[PDB]
Amino acid sequence: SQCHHMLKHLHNGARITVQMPPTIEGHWVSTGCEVRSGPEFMTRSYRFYNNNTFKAYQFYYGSNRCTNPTYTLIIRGKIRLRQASWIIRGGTEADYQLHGVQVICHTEAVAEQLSRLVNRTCPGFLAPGGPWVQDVAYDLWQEESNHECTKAVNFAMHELQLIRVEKQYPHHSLDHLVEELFLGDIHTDATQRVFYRPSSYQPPLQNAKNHNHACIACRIIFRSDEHHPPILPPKADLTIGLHGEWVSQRCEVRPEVLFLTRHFIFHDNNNTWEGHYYHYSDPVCKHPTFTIYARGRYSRGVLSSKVMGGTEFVFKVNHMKVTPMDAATASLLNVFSGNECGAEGSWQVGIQQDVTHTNGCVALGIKLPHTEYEIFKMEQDTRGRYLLFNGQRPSDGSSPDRPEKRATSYQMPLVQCA
Ligand SMILES: *[C@@H]1O[C@H](CO)[C@@H](O)[C@H](O)[C@H]1NC(C)=O
Ligand SMILES: *[C@@H]1O[C@H](CO)[C@@H](O)[C@H](O)[C@H]1NC(C)=O
Ligand SMILES: *[C@@H]1O[C@H](CO)[C@@H](O)[C@H](O)[C@H]1NC(C)=O
Ligand SMILES: [Cl-]
Repeated sequence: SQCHHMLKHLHNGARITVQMPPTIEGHWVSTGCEVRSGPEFMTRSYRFYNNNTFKAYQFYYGSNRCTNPTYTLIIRGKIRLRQASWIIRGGTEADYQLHGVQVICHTEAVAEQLSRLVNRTCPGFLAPGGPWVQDVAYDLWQEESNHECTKAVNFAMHELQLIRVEKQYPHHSLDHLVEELFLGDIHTDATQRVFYRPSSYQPPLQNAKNHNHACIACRIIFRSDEHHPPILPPKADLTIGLHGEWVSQRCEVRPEVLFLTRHFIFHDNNNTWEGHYYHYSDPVCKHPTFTIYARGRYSRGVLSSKVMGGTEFVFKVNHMKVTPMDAATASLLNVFSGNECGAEGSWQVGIQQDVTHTNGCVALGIKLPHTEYEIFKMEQDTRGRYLLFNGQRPSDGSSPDRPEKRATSYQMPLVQCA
Protein backbone atom coordinates (compact mmCIF):
# COMPACT_ATOMS: atom_id res chain seq x y z
CA SER A 1 0.00 0.00 0.00
CA GLN A 2 3.09 2.22 0.30
CA CYS A 3 3.46 4.73 -2.51
CA HIS A 4 6.76 3.28 -3.75
CA HIS A 5 5.32 -0.25 -3.82
CA MET A 6 2.25 0.90 -5.75
CA LEU A 7 4.45 2.78 -8.25
CA LYS A 8 6.57 -0.34 -8.81
CA HIS A 9 3.46 -2.56 -9.15
CA LEU A 10 0.97 -0.48 -11.08
CA HIS A 11 -2.70 -1.42 -11.08
CA ASN A 12 -2.59 -3.71 -8.00
CA GLY A 13 0.38 -5.69 -9.43
CA ALA A 14 -1.78 -7.06 -12.25
CA ARG A 15 -0.01 -8.55 -15.29
CA ILE A 16 -1.05 -7.30 -18.72
CA THR A 17 -0.76 -9.11 -22.03
CA VAL A 18 -1.17 -6.95 -25.14
CA GLN A 19 -2.00 -8.81 -28.34
CA MET A 20 -0.93 -6.73 -31.34
CA PRO A 21 -2.92 -6.53 -33.56
CA PRO A 22 -5.77 -6.57 -31.01
CA THR A 23 -9.03 -8.51 -31.08
CA ILE A 24 -11.83 -6.00 -30.55
CA GLU A 25 -14.77 -8.31 -31.20
CA GLY A 26 -17.22 -8.11 -28.32
CA HIS A 27 -19.38 -5.82 -26.22
CA TRP A 28 -17.35 -3.09 -24.49
CA VAL A 29 -18.83 -0.91 -21.78
CA SER A 30 -17.87 2.02 -19.55
CA THR A 31 -17.01 1.50 -15.88
CA GLY A 32 -18.51 4.74 -14.59
CA CYS A 33 -19.78 8.18 -15.51
CA GLU A 34 -17.14 9.49 -17.90
CA VAL A 35 -16.32 13.17 -18.34
CA ARG A 36 -15.38 14.44 -21.75
CA SER A 37 -14.28 18.04 -22.13
CA GLY A 38 -17.19 20.48 -22.22
CA PRO A 39 -18.12 19.14 -19.76
CA GLU A 40 -19.93 16.20 -21.33
CA PHE A 41 -21.10 13.51 -18.91
CA MET A 42 -21.47 10.20 -20.69
CA THR A 43 -21.15 6.41 -20.80
CA ARG A 44 -20.27 4.15 -23.74
CA SER A 45 -21.61 0.83 -25.01
CA TYR A 46 -19.61 -0.35 -28.04
CA ARG A 47 -20.25 -3.55 -30.00
CA PHE A 48 -17.65 -4.65 -32.57
CA TYR A 49 -18.82 -7.55 -34.80
CA ASN A 50 -16.78 -10.21 -36.70
CA ASN A 51 -17.90 -8.44 -39.93
CA ASN A 52 -15.60 -5.54 -38.83
CA THR A 53 -18.85 -3.56 -38.33
CA PHE A 54 -19.75 -1.51 -35.23
CA LYS A 55 -22.70 -0.28 -33.19
CA ALA A 56 -21.70 2.34 -30.62
CA TYR A 57 -24.01 3.92 -28.07
CA GLN A 58 -23.01 7.19 -26.47
CA PHE A 59 -25.39 7.94 -23.61
CA TYR A 60 -25.22 11.56 -22.45
CA TYR A 61 -26.44 12.92 -19.13
CA GLY A 62 -27.09 16.21 -17.40
CA SER A 63 -24.99 15.56 -14.27
CA ASN A 64 -21.67 14.04 -13.20
CA ARG A 65 -23.50 11.10 -11.60
CA CYS A 66 -25.09 9.87 -14.85
CA THR A 67 -28.57 9.60 -13.32
CA ASN A 68 -30.67 11.71 -15.73
CA PRO A 69 -30.11 10.83 -19.40
CA THR A 70 -30.36 13.76 -21.78
CA TYR A 71 -29.75 12.33 -25.25
CA THR A 72 -28.17 9.23 -26.77
CA LEU A 73 -26.17 8.80 -29.99
CA ILE A 74 -26.32 5.52 -31.93
CA ILE A 75 -23.27 5.35 -34.20
CA ARG A 76 -22.97 2.63 -36.83
CA GLY A 77 -20.11 1.94 -39.19
CA LYS A 78 -17.14 -0.24 -40.12
CA ILE A 79 -13.61 -0.45 -38.69
CA ARG A 80 -10.36 -1.56 -40.38
CA LEU A 81 -7.26 -2.29 -38.29
CA ARG A 82 -4.12 -0.98 -39.97
CA GLN A 83 -0.54 -1.17 -38.59
CA ALA A 84 0.97 -0.61 -35.16
CA SER A 85 1.37 3.04 -34.23
CA TRP A 86 4.88 4.45 -34.32
CA ILE A 87 3.68 7.62 -32.54
CA ILE A 88 2.09 5.73 -29.57
CA ARG A 89 4.03 2.51 -28.81
CA GLY A 90 1.55 -0.20 -27.87
CA GLY A 91 -1.26 1.32 -29.93
CA THR A 92 -2.66 0.12 -33.23
CA GLU A 93 -3.85 2.57 -35.84
CA ALA A 94 -7.22 1.94 -37.47
CA ASP A 95 -9.42 3.45 -40.12
CA TYR A 96 -13.17 3.68 -39.84
CA GLN A 97 -16.29 4.49 -41.71
CA LEU A 98 -19.44 5.94 -40.28
CA HIS A 99 -22.65 4.83 -41.88
CA GLY A 100 -25.16 6.40 -39.55
CA VAL A 101 -25.50 8.62 -36.53
CA GLN A 102 -28.89 8.55 -34.86
CA VAL A 103 -29.98 10.66 -31.92
CA ILE A 104 -32.73 9.96 -29.39
CA CYS A 105 -33.75 12.64 -26.89
CA HIS A 106 -34.92 11.38 -23.51
CA THR A 107 -36.74 14.47 -22.16
CA GLU A 108 -39.09 16.89 -23.89
CA ALA A 109 -36.81 19.76 -22.85
CA VAL A 110 -33.82 18.15 -24.59
CA ALA A 111 -35.96 17.28 -27.62
CA GLU A 112 -36.79 20.98 -27.92
CA GLN A 113 -33.25 22.30 -27.33
CA LEU A 114 -31.63 19.79 -29.68
CA SER A 115 -34.11 20.17 -32.55
CA ARG A 116 -33.76 23.95 -32.36
CA LEU A 117 -29.95 23.79 -32.26
CA VAL A 118 -29.72 21.35 -35.18
CA ASN A 119 -32.10 23.59 -37.15
CA ARG A 120 -29.99 26.63 -36.24
CA THR A 121 -26.73 24.86 -37.17
CA CYS A 122 -28.10 23.26 -40.37
CA PRO A 123 -31.01 25.50 -41.48
CA GLY A 124 -32.73 22.93 -43.70
CA PHE A 125 -32.50 19.75 -41.57
CA LEU A 126 -36.01 19.90 -40.09
CA ALA A 127 -39.31 20.16 -41.98
CA PRO A 128 -41.59 23.18 -41.34
CA GLY A 129 -44.06 21.93 -38.74
CA GLY A 130 -42.18 19.05 -37.17
CA PRO A 131 -40.06 19.55 -34.05
CA TRP A 132 -38.32 16.53 -32.59
CA VAL A 133 -40.17 14.62 -29.89
CA GLN A 134 -38.63 12.48 -27.18
CA ASP A 135 -37.95 8.73 -27.50
CA VAL A 136 -37.75 8.89 -31.33
CA ALA A 137 -34.54 8.05 -33.20
CA TYR A 138 -33.48 10.79 -35.61
CA ASP A 139 -30.86 10.53 -38.35
CA LEU A 140 -28.08 13.09 -37.89
CA TRP A 141 -25.88 11.58 -40.59
CA GLN A 142 -28.20 11.01 -43.53
CA GLU A 143 -25.71 9.39 -45.86
CA GLU A 144 -27.32 9.21 -49.30
CA SER A 145 -28.63 12.78 -49.02
CA ASN A 146 -25.04 14.04 -48.48
CA HIS A 147 -26.53 16.17 -45.70
CA GLU A 148 -25.44 15.74 -42.08
CA CYS A 149 -25.51 17.81 -38.93
CA THR A 150 -23.13 16.09 -36.51
CA LYS A 151 -21.60 19.57 -36.10
CA ALA A 152 -24.56 20.46 -33.85
CA VAL A 153 -23.23 18.13 -31.16
CA ASN A 154 -19.58 18.59 -32.31
CA PHE A 155 -19.48 14.86 -32.99
CA ALA A 156 -16.45 12.94 -34.20
CA MET A 157 -15.52 9.27 -34.01
CA HIS A 158 -11.73 9.59 -34.39
CA GLU A 159 -11.33 7.73 -31.10
CA LEU A 160 -11.57 4.61 -33.25
CA GLN A 161 -8.24 5.39 -34.97
CA LEU A 162 -6.06 4.39 -31.98
CA ILE A 163 -6.74 1.01 -30.35
CA ARG A 164 -5.16 -1.06 -27.58
CA VAL A 165 -6.60 -4.11 -25.78
CA GLU A 166 -4.97 -5.03 -22.46
CA LYS A 167 -5.67 -8.41 -20.86
CA GLN A 168 -5.25 -7.89 -17.12
CA TYR A 169 -4.83 -10.70 -14.60
CA PRO A 170 -4.56 -10.34 -10.81
CA HIS A 171 -1.50 -12.42 -9.74
CA HIS A 172 0.62 -14.53 -12.16
CA SER A 173 -2.38 -16.72 -13.16
CA LEU A 174 -4.94 -17.10 -15.98
CA ASP A 175 -7.87 -16.37 -13.61
CA HIS A 176 -10.10 -13.29 -13.05
CA LEU A 177 -9.27 -11.97 -16.52
CA VAL A 178 -10.37 -8.37 -17.15
CA GLU A 179 -10.17 -7.26 -20.79
CA GLU A 180 -9.83 -3.52 -21.34
CA LEU A 181 -10.30 -1.62 -24.61
CA PHE A 182 -8.44 1.70 -24.84
CA LEU A 183 -9.67 3.96 -27.67
CA GLY A 184 -8.33 7.33 -28.80
CA ASP A 185 -8.59 10.35 -26.51
CA ILE A 186 -11.01 13.25 -27.02
CA HIS A 187 -9.60 16.72 -27.70
CA THR A 188 -10.10 19.15 -24.78
CA ASP A 189 -11.26 21.83 -27.27
CA ALA A 190 -14.56 20.63 -28.74
CA THR A 191 -14.04 22.71 -31.91
CA GLN A 192 -10.83 20.82 -32.75
CA ARG A 193 -12.37 17.38 -32.38
CA VAL A 194 -13.10 16.95 -36.09
CA PHE A 195 -9.41 17.59 -36.79
CA TYR A 196 -7.80 15.63 -33.94
CA ARG A 197 -5.95 12.39 -34.59
CA PRO A 198 -5.69 10.75 -31.14
CA SER A 199 -2.26 10.59 -29.49
CA SER A 200 -3.47 9.05 -26.18
CA TYR A 201 -6.39 7.11 -24.76
CA GLN A 202 -9.83 7.52 -23.19
CA PRO A 203 -10.58 5.64 -19.95
CA PRO A 204 -10.69 1.89 -20.70
CA LEU A 205 -13.86 0.04 -21.68
CA GLN A 206 -14.45 -3.38 -20.19
CA ASN A 207 -15.55 -6.51 -21.99
CA ALA A 208 -18.94 -8.08 -21.28
CA LYS A 209 -17.34 -11.54 -21.05
CA ASN A 210 -14.26 -10.51 -19.01
CA HIS A 211 -15.21 -7.59 -16.75
CA ASN A 212 -14.62 -6.86 -13.08
CA HIS A 213 -17.66 -8.36 -11.36
CA ALA A 214 -17.88 -5.66 -8.65
CA CYS A 215 -18.37 -3.07 -11.45
CA ILE A 216 -22.04 -2.14 -11.02
CA ALA A 217 -21.94 0.39 -13.88
CA CYS A 218 -20.75 -2.34 -16.27
CA ARG A 219 -23.84 -4.48 -15.67
CA ILE A 220 -26.20 -1.54 -15.91
CA ILE A 221 -24.67 -0.53 -19.25
CA PHE A 222 -24.52 -4.10 -20.64
CA ARG A 223 -28.30 -4.36 -20.30
CA SER A 224 -29.06 -0.91 -21.75
CA ASP A 225 -30.23 0.29 -25.14
CA GLU A 226 -31.12 3.54 -26.90
CA HIS A 227 -34.61 3.53 -25.36
CA HIS A 228 -33.48 2.43 -21.86
CA PRO A 229 -30.28 4.38 -21.11
CA PRO A 230 -28.07 3.25 -18.19
CA ILE A 231 -29.08 4.87 -14.90
CA LEU A 232 -25.97 4.95 -12.73
CA PRO A 233 -26.19 4.97 -8.89
CA PRO A 234 -26.79 8.42 -7.39
CA LYS A 235 -23.50 8.46 -5.50
CA ALA A 236 -22.98 11.52 -3.35
CA ASP A 237 -20.19 13.88 -4.33
CA LEU A 238 -17.28 13.74 -1.89
CA THR A 239 -15.80 16.91 -0.44
CA ILE A 240 -12.27 17.55 -1.66
CA GLY A 241 -9.85 17.58 1.22
CA LEU A 242 -6.52 17.66 -0.60
CA HIS A 243 -4.34 15.72 1.80
CA GLY A 244 -1.94 12.83 1.99
CA GLU A 245 -0.10 11.11 -0.82
CA TRP A 246 -1.37 9.85 -4.18
CA VAL A 247 0.18 7.77 -6.97
CA SER A 248 -0.76 6.81 -10.51
CA GLN A 249 -2.82 3.62 -10.78
CA ARG A 250 -1.64 2.98 -14.37
CA CYS A 251 1.14 3.77 -16.77
CA GLU A 252 -0.39 6.95 -18.14
CA VAL A 253 -0.14 8.08 -21.77
CA ARG A 254 0.02 11.82 -22.47
CA PRO A 255 0.00 13.30 -25.99
CA GLU A 256 3.50 13.72 -27.63
CA VAL A 257 5.39 13.55 -24.24
CA LEU A 258 5.04 9.70 -24.16
CA PHE A 259 4.28 7.71 -20.97
CA LEU A 260 4.35 8.62 -17.27
CA THR A 261 3.42 7.98 -13.64
CA ARG A 262 2.76 10.58 -10.99
CA HIS A 263 3.24 10.87 -7.23
CA PHE A 264 1.59 13.80 -5.44
CA ILE A 265 1.98 14.99 -1.84
CA PHE A 266 -0.43 17.53 -0.30
CA HIS A 267 0.28 19.31 3.00
CA ASP A 268 -3.06 20.57 4.36
CA ASN A 269 -1.26 22.46 7.17
CA ASN A 270 0.37 25.18 5.03
CA ASN A 271 -1.39 24.48 1.70
CA THR A 272 1.80 23.26 0.06
CA TRP A 273 2.17 20.46 -2.48
CA GLU A 274 4.88 18.36 -4.13
CA GLY A 275 4.74 16.37 -7.33
CA HIS A 276 6.96 13.71 -8.89
CA TYR A 277 6.50 13.03 -12.63
CA TYR A 278 8.28 9.82 -13.67
CA HIS A 279 8.65 9.79 -17.45
CA TYR A 280 9.11 6.55 -19.46
CA SER A 281 9.55 5.52 -23.13
CA ASP A 282 7.58 2.29 -22.90
CA PRO A 283 3.80 1.71 -22.51
CA VAL A 284 4.49 -0.45 -19.38
CA CYS A 285 6.58 2.24 -17.60
CA LYS A 286 9.65 0.05 -17.11
CA HIS A 287 12.21 2.00 -19.23
CA PRO A 288 12.65 5.42 -17.57
CA THR A 289 13.83 8.52 -19.44
CA PHE A 290 13.67 11.45 -16.97
CA THR A 291 11.90 12.47 -13.77
CA ILE A 292 10.58 15.90 -12.79
CA TYR A 293 10.01 17.07 -9.22
CA ALA A 294 7.82 20.11 -8.57
CA ARG A 295 6.89 21.93 -5.38
CA GLY A 296 4.72 24.92 -4.53
CA ARG A 297 1.47 26.25 -3.04
CA TYR A 298 -2.21 25.78 -3.71
CA SER A 299 -5.38 27.78 -3.07
CA ARG A 300 -8.57 26.84 -1.24
CA GLY A 301 -11.33 24.87 -2.92
CA VAL A 302 -14.28 26.52 -4.67
CA LEU A 303 -17.06 24.30 -5.98
CA SER A 304 -17.22 24.64 -9.74
CA SER A 305 -20.25 26.15 -11.41
CA LYS A 306 -18.99 24.92 -14.80
CA VAL A 307 -18.18 21.25 -14.04
CA MET A 308 -20.67 19.67 -11.64
CA GLY A 309 -18.82 17.70 -8.98
CA GLY A 310 -15.56 19.57 -9.60
CA THR A 311 -13.64 21.80 -7.18
CA GLU A 312 -11.55 24.61 -8.61
CA PHE A 313 -8.01 25.03 -7.34
CA VAL A 314 -5.15 27.38 -8.15
CA PHE A 315 -1.70 25.80 -8.08
CA LYS A 316 1.60 27.66 -8.18
CA VAL A 317 4.93 25.98 -8.96
CA ASN A 318 7.80 27.76 -7.25
CA HIS A 319 10.60 25.19 -7.35
CA MET A 320 11.42 22.47 -9.85
CA LYS A 321 14.10 19.76 -10.06
CA VAL A 322 15.00 17.38 -12.89
CA THR A 323 16.54 13.91 -12.73
CA PRO A 324 17.97 12.50 -15.98
CA MET A 325 17.38 8.73 -16.14
CA ASP A 326 19.39 7.75 -19.21
CA ALA A 327 22.60 8.79 -20.91
CA ALA A 328 20.83 10.55 -23.78
CA THR A 329 18.91 12.81 -21.41
CA ALA A 330 21.90 13.69 -19.23
CA SER A 331 23.96 14.37 -22.36
CA LEU A 332 21.34 16.73 -23.82
CA LEU A 333 20.94 18.63 -20.56
CA ASN A 334 24.75 18.96 -20.34
CA VAL A 335 25.01 20.25 -23.96
CA PHE A 336 22.34 22.95 -23.41
CA SER A 337 23.22 23.85 -19.77
CA GLY A 338 26.70 25.19 -20.56
CA ASN A 339 27.05 25.75 -24.32
CA GLU A 340 24.28 28.40 -24.06
CA CYS A 341 22.86 29.84 -20.80
CA GLY A 342 24.88 29.20 -17.61
CA ALA A 343 28.32 27.61 -17.33
CA GLU A 344 28.17 24.13 -15.73
CA GLY A 345 25.49 21.79 -14.29
CA SER A 346 27.20 18.37 -14.59
CA TRP A 347 23.92 16.57 -15.19
CA GLN A 348 24.24 12.91 -14.27
CA VAL A 349 22.05 9.87 -14.76
CA GLY A 350 20.00 9.35 -11.61
CA ILE A 351 21.16 12.58 -9.92
CA GLN A 352 18.45 15.13 -9.16
CA GLN A 353 19.29 18.77 -9.81
CA ASP A 354 17.41 22.03 -9.48
CA VAL A 355 16.57 23.79 -12.75
CA THR A 356 16.85 27.31 -11.29
CA HIS A 357 20.64 27.79 -11.29
CA THR A 358 22.32 29.86 -8.58
CA ASN A 359 22.46 32.81 -11.05
CA GLY A 360 18.69 32.35 -11.58
CA CYS A 361 19.08 31.10 -15.18
CA VAL A 362 16.61 28.25 -15.65
CA ALA A 363 17.55 25.49 -18.07
CA LEU A 364 15.63 24.78 -21.28
CA GLY A 365 13.80 28.10 -20.85
CA ILE A 366 11.53 27.01 -17.98
CA LYS A 367 9.51 29.90 -16.51
CA LEU A 368 9.26 29.80 -12.70
CA PRO A 369 7.03 30.64 -10.98
CA HIS A 370 4.20 29.10 -13.00
CA THR A 371 0.50 29.23 -12.11
CA GLU A 372 -2.03 26.62 -13.23
CA TYR A 373 -5.80 26.75 -12.77
CA GLU A 374 -6.91 23.25 -11.85
CA ILE A 375 -10.07 21.22 -11.40
CA PHE A 376 -10.10 18.30 -8.96
CA LYS A 377 -12.58 15.64 -7.88
CA MET A 378 -12.41 12.74 -5.43
CA GLU A 379 -14.18 9.38 -5.90
CA GLN A 380 -13.83 5.86 -4.51
CA ASP A 381 -13.16 2.60 -6.38
CA THR A 382 -14.98 -0.76 -5.87
CA ARG A 383 -12.57 -1.58 -2.98
CA GLY A 384 -13.51 1.79 -1.37
CA ARG A 385 -10.08 3.37 -1.96
CA TYR A 386 -10.14 7.10 -2.60
CA LEU A 387 -9.26 8.26 -6.10
CA LEU A 388 -8.03 11.75 -6.97
CA PHE A 389 -8.69 13.23 -10.42
CA ASN A 390 -7.19 16.47 -11.67
CA GLY A 391 -7.70 18.41 -14.89
CA GLN A 392 -7.05 16.84 -18.25
CA ARG A 393 -3.98 18.39 -19.80
CA PRO A 394 -4.88 20.56 -22.81
CA SER A 395 -4.53 18.46 -25.95
CA ASP A 396 -2.33 20.97 -27.83
CA GLY A 397 0.37 20.68 -25.16
CA SER A 398 -0.49 24.02 -23.61
CA SER A 399 -0.79 24.60 -19.78
CA PRO A 400 -3.95 25.83 -18.01
CA ASP A 401 -2.23 29.15 -17.29
CA ARG A 402 -5.43 31.30 -17.35
CA PRO A 403 -8.82 30.69 -15.68
CA GLU A 404 -10.45 30.32 -19.12
CA LYS A 405 -8.07 27.43 -19.89
CA ARG A 406 -9.06 25.49 -16.77
CA ALA A 407 -10.01 21.96 -17.77
CA THR A 408 -13.59 20.72 -18.01
CA SER A 409 -12.48 17.05 -17.97
CA TYR A 410 -10.03 14.95 -15.97
CA GLN A 411 -6.92 12.80 -16.20
CA MET A 412 -6.77 9.16 -15.18
CA PRO A 413 -7.18 9.00 -11.39
CA LEU A 414 -4.44 8.74 -8.81
CA VAL A 415 -5.04 6.39 -5.89
CA GLN A 416 -4.31 7.20 -2.27
CA CYS A 417 -1.21 5.52 -0.85
CA ALA A 418 -0.53 7.42 2.38
C1 LIG B 1 -22.72 -8.03 -38.73
O1 LIG B 1 -23.08 -9.34 -38.34
C2 LIG B 1 -23.59 -9.25 -37.02
C3 LIG B 1 -23.77 -10.64 -36.43
O2 LIG B 1 -22.48 -11.18 -36.13
C4 LIG B 1 -24.90 -8.48 -37.06
O3 LIG B 1 -25.39 -8.32 -35.73
C5 LIG B 1 -24.74 -7.10 -37.67
O4 LIG B 1 -26.05 -6.61 -37.95
C6 LIG B 1 -23.92 -7.15 -38.96
N1 LIG B 1 -23.44 -5.84 -39.39
C7 LIG B 1 -23.94 -4.66 -39.05
C8 LIG B 1 -24.88 -4.04 -40.04
O5 LIG B 1 -23.63 -4.09 -38.02
C1 LIG C 1 -36.59 25.41 -38.63
O1 LIG C 1 -37.59 24.67 -37.94
C2 LIG C 1 -38.89 25.23 -38.08
C3 LIG C 1 -39.78 24.48 -37.12
O2 LIG C 1 -39.59 23.08 -37.21
C4 LIG C 1 -39.32 25.10 -39.53
O3 LIG C 1 -40.60 25.72 -39.68
C5 LIG C 1 -38.32 25.79 -40.45
O4 LIG C 1 -38.64 25.51 -41.81
C6 LIG C 1 -36.87 25.35 -40.16
N1 LIG C 1 -35.96 26.14 -40.99
C7 LIG C 1 -34.99 26.99 -40.60
C8 LIG C 1 -34.28 27.70 -41.71
O5 LIG C 1 -34.66 27.15 -39.42
C1 LIG D 1 4.81 22.90 5.05
O1 LIG D 1 4.73 21.87 6.05
C2 LIG D 1 5.48 20.69 5.72
C3 LIG D 1 5.22 19.69 6.82
O2 LIG D 1 3.94 19.09 6.67
C4 LIG D 1 6.96 21.04 5.58
O3 LIG D 1 7.65 19.86 5.16
C5 LIG D 1 7.15 22.15 4.55
O4 LIG D 1 8.51 22.57 4.51
C6 LIG D 1 6.27 23.35 4.88
N1 LIG D 1 6.39 24.36 3.85
C7 LIG D 1 6.47 25.67 4.12
C8 LIG D 1 6.60 26.58 2.94
O5 LIG D 1 6.43 26.10 5.27
CL1 LIG E 1 -0.45 16.77 -13.58
